[PDB]
Amino acid sequence: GPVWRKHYITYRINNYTPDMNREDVDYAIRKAFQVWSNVTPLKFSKINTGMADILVVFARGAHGDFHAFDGKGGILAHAFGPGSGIGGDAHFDEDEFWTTHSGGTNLFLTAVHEIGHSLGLGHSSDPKAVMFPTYKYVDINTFRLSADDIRGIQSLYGD
Amino acid sequence: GPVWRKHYITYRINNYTPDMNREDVDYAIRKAFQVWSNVTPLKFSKINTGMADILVVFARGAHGDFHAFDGKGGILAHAFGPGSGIGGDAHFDEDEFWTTHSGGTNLFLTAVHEIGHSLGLGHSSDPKAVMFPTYKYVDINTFRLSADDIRGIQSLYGD
Amino acid sequence: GPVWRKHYITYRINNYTPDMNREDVDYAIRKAFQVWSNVTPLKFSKINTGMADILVVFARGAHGDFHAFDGKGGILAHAFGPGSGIGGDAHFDEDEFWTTHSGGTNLFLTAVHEIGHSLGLGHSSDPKAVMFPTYKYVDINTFRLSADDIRGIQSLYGD
Amino acid sequence: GPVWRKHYITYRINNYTPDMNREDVDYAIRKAFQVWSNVTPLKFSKINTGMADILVVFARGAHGDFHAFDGKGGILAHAFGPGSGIGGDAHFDEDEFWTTHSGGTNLFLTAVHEIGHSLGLGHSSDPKAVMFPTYKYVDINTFRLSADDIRGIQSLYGD
Amino acid sequence: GPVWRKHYITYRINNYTPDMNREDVDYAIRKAFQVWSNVTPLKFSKINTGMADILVVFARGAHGDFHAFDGKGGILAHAFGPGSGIGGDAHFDEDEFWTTHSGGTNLFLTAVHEIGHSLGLGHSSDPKAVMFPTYKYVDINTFRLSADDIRGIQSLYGD
Amino acid sequence: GPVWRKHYITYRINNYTPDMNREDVDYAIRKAFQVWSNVTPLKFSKINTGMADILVVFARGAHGDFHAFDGKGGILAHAFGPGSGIGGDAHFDEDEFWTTHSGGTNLFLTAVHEIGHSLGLGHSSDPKAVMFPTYKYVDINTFRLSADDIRGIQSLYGD
Ligand SMILES: CN1c2ccc([C@H]3CN(Cc4ccccc4)C(=O)CO3)cc2CS1(=O)=O
Ligand SMILES: CN1c2ccc([C@H]3CN(Cc4ccccc4)C(=O)CO3)cc2CS1(=O)=O
Ligand SMILES: CN1c2ccc([C@H]3CN(Cc4ccccc4)C(=O)CO3)cc2CS1(=O)=O
Ligand SMILES: CN1c2ccc([C@H]3CN(Cc4ccccc4)C(=O)CO3)cc2CS1(=O)=O
Ligand SMILES: CN1c2ccc([C@H]3CN(Cc4ccccc4)C(=O)CO3)cc2CS1(=O)=O
Ligand SMILES: CN1c2ccc([C@H]3CN(Cc4ccccc4)C(=O)CO3)cc2CS1(=O)=O
Ligand SMILES: [Ca+2]
Ligand SMILES: [Ca+2]
Ligand SMILES: [Ca+2]
Ligand SMILES: [Ca+2]
Ligand SMILES: [Ca+2]
Ligand SMILES: [Ca+2]
Ligand SMILES: [Ca+2]
Ligand SMILES: [Ca+2]
Ligand SMILES: [Ca+2]
Ligand SMILES: [Ca+2]
Ligand SMILES: [Ca+2]
Ligand SMILES: [Ca+2]
Ligand SMILES: [Ca+2]
Ligand SMILES: [Ca+2]
Ligand SMILES: [Ca+2]
Ligand SMILES: [Ca+2]
Ligand SMILES: [Ca+2]
Ligand SMILES: [Ca+2]
Ligand SMILES: [Ca+2]
Ligand SMILES: [Ca+2]
Ligand SMILES: [Zn+2]
Ligand SMILES: [Zn+2]
Ligand SMILES: [Zn+2]
Ligand SMILES: [Zn+2]
Ligand SMILES: [Zn+2]
Ligand SMILES: [Zn+2]
Ligand SMILES: [Zn+2]
Ligand SMILES: [Zn+2]
Ligand SMILES: [Zn+2]
Ligand SMILES: [Zn+2]
Ligand SMILES: [Zn+2]
Ligand SMILES: [Zn+2]
Repeated sequence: GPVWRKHYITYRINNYTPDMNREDVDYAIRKAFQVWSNVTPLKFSKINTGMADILVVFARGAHGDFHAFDGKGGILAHAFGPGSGIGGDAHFDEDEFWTTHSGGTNLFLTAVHEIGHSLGLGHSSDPKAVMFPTYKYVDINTFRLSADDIRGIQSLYGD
Repeated sequence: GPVWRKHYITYRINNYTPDMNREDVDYAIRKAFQVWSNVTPLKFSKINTGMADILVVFARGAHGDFHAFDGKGGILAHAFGPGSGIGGDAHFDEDEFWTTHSGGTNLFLTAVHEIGHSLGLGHSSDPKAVMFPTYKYVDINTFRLSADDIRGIQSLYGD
Repeated sequence: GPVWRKHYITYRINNYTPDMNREDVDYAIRKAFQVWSNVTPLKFSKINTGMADILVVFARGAHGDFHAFDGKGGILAHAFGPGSGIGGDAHFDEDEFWTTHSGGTNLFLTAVHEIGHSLGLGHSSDPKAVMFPTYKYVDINTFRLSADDIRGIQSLYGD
Repeated sequence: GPVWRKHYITYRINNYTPDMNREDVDYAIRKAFQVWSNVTPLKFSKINTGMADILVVFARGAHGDFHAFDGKGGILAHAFGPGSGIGGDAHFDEDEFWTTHSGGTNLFLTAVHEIGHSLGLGHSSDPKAVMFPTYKYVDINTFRLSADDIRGIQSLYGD
Repeated sequence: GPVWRKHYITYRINNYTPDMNREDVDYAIRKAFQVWSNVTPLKFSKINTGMADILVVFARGAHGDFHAFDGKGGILAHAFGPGSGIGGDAHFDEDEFWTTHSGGTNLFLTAVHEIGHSLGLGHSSDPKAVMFPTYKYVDINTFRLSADDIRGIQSLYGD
Repeated sequence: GPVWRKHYITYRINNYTPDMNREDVDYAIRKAFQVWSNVTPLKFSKINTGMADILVVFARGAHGDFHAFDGKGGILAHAFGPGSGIGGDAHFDEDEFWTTHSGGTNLFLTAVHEIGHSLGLGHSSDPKAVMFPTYKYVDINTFRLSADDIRGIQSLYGD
């Protein structure tokens, strides 16, 4: 339902998980956004000062929004739909072991799903959709949005 | 507790339910606001561009705020008390069948209740209050706030 | 899913609401069960000693099962599906004002819905079904299960 | 609402917290039950084989009933009201540091409160009641039920 | 914490998912139990009449225990720890597409995890444990409990 | 995780509890903030007009954010971590009896804990920490942050 009313959207990485190197996090997040900007007129920019539209946060258990994570495994992250303040923010469960590979939980893949929410997409019932609520590792090189993801995101922002 | 610190309050209809015609939704919502402005110094205006104080959204199940609706029937909608960002926003469960009549769930009647929350009112224990938590259809022509609703809303904004 | 594996089912009224006379409660509950036994091979009997299959309880707020009621209005009651121990038990929110008429919340009508759950039925999306999650008063003399209710209950116990 | 329909009630200690010696746990629990049997016709017996009415369990986080504890501090324990199966069972959050003294969280004091629930008592609004929802250490030698606790428990079992 | 006090444990399949053939369900469930009996003195038997210790149920959304499933994906099932009545029961989200292969959600693999709970095991933080809260398909022929699973289950029942 | 990106932070008292005199509330809150500014470079100012970073609200039960309080005792208050809109806001359960002394629930002590959250601190497992989730009255004259509180708050804002 909720949707951003602009094409230029900014994000800021609030804090970094110690599981990966800082540049690994920056890259994974940037690639995740690119997946969506590739099929829409949306443009994403990372900022280090000022208020960003989408704040990326790594935290475990109770972290300030009354929706605590559950420890290692299970729920991997969550994000608010489009909006001011908390809207669009993406939170990643620090109790997970984030990685750039097939071990632990892949940050890039999870970020794609979460940003889908940040942009206004809900869960899909299509097994192939990145918005399907069940995580399944796939190499980044072969990862691709499903037609369902494309349709949904374009129904909101076009292109 | 929370209360708006101004008399001019704006609202924007984020998206429309397919259950009714667009103008039916605009009218029902406008009439709902008028019910409250009629007994206070508050003034409501609908805007189509810019940030509105109260955003009206139609959505089903999980819709971005971590408080998912429950399908047809039961919870019909929910709204945040006065505040910035999400504050004041009213969400209507799309799984309900919204109408301008006695069938399905009447949008106008439900909107009056929700806006009551948007303005800072909680649930009432008075069976006659629009803020009573149990829905009961009443023709719009004979609908009226109860003394309890009036007292509560005026204790906040006067007039 | 859950279903009783017998036709003779007993119920016991744990405690009585002070809103009505004891015999009014006994009658309303008995009539509610009869609505279901009328369209199935099920037989219900009220017992005053021993362990009943379905325990009827009146309570407010937190009452021992970790699913507290919400005060006057809103959720009126809840019940567990078929099973031993807590299974089948029906709890009625004492914060409601129970009646034998159109005022407050009608016990008989609510009990029919709850017993539907006690017998293994979930919510229906049919507006006419007693299992539809939205309460609407109807005189007992004209009340009747919808075809959807009948089909569902008979798919479980036949007749 | 729920209430036991007998005077002879048995309890069994499912497992022991490593925080205290086994006999310290047995004693604290026995003293907690005695607090209630002292003002009612109820009689409690500890059994080591067979099905007990009240099962005492020490566990952390998610422990099998879908109502997970919250780690050290905060919620200290919880218990189901009178009934078969899970009814009456008392669960103590293992993440707390249980003791026989003023340090950590006193098992005896907490057990008195929990057993109050096991017997059918809800929370009290009386600051002096053991059933008041806020924990406050008091030496066992000077601990005593409040008039509110007495009235409530006797309204259920007399004496 | 909770644990069964016997070696002979029975289970009964309450209802069957239409996703698979009846015999496919019976087999998958039987194999899941065998995984646990292989490393303990426990013995499992399927019964078709009478009260089973562990009831297997397939259901979607709200199904009678006040802990509704969430639709396709996400939470796949849940189960109560050892105990009478509801204790030990395993519920499988019918909104998932259950299979005997790598498509949809594998019943056998999920059942192994759930039965782990039914037997008294909680979630593990070991990525290799079947009790780790994140689902990952693995061919049944190569599936195996992790040392962590073995230790945990044997700490409860030995062998 | 979330953290304020400035040293000058403002707060505004939305409404006052009738339990204490207005000046008692202002003082208790001011002292609570001072506890934190004493060990960091942070500076807090109370404003009466305009948008404050941290809004202090007194409310009971359901109060507009979908996380209702629980009546007298138990949960005493809650607050959102650093952020715009609702971020940082502190809500105090009006069902508690707030005081400047050892009776009821001490506002100052509770406010120190809540502001800890407002500033970005989560719960501590150190029994001596003000951020430990279990309330324990201590005279204001002898109250002091624990080393754990200091370390945590300084890891975020330094000094
Ligand atoms: C790359 N893809 C991802 C990545 C992440 C997620 C979700 C999974 N998840 C688990 C979950 C979701 C919903 C309910 C319970 C558990 C998360 O928390 C957040 O990320 C789902 C999917 C589908 S996929 O195409 O395989
Ligand atoms: C016109 N009036 C309305 C309209 C809407 C509502 C509420 C009912 N509701 C159901 C509910 C509320 C609380 C808890 C459970 C279910 C909603 O969700 C939102 O609207 C209540 C009432 C009382 S009334 O005077 O008859
Ligand atoms: C006679 N009929 C009843 C009686 C009772 C109920 C439900 C309503 N309800 C409110 C509710 C349900 C679900 C979610 C929020 C609120 C209850 O709690 C229990 O009873 C629903 C219906 C449909 S009806 O044909 O009009
Ligand atoms: C000896 N007494 C106890 C012991 C235990 C408890 C409760 C407190 N508690 C915290 C709680 C309760 C409710 C909500 C949040 C937190 C528990 O979990 C279980 O025990 C309350 C009280 C009141 S007292 O007279 O001081
Ligand atoms: C074969 N294995 C299974 C099978 C099932 C499950 C869980 C997963 N799950 C998702 C979940 C769990 C907890 C929280 C959110 C989502 C379930 O619901 C039930 O089954 C976990 C695991 C770990 S594994 O070794 O790969
Ligand atoms: C002065 N100190 C306070 C003040 C307030 C609080 C918390 C307690 N609490 C109860 C609670 C917390 C978490 C879960 C259940 C119950 C609150 O709600 C808010 O304030 C904790 C503590 C630890 S202390 O050093 O003794
Ligand atoms: Ca997790
Ligand atoms: Ca944002
Ligand atoms: Ca981590
Ligand atoms: Ca929330
Ligand atoms: Ca609904
Ligand atoms: Ca708003
Ligand atoms: Ca609709
Ligand atoms: Ca529950
Ligand atoms: Ca109610
Ligand atoms: Ca029962
Ligand atoms: Ca009543
Ligand atoms: Ca705890
Ligand atoms: Ca029991
Ligand atoms: Ca412990
Ligand atoms: Ca699911
Ligand atoms: Ca069972
Ligand atoms: Ca299915
Ligand atoms: Ca409280
Ligand atoms: Ca704020
Ligand atoms: Ca008060
Ligand atoms: Zn979060
Ligand atoms: Zn998601
Ligand atoms: Zn919403
Ligand atoms: Zn409402
Ligand atoms: Zn109940
Ligand atoms: Zn229902
Ligand atoms: Zn428990
Ligand atoms: Zn309690
Ligand atoms: Zn279930
Ligand atoms: Zn699990
Ligand atoms: Zn709040
Ligand atoms: Zn806290």
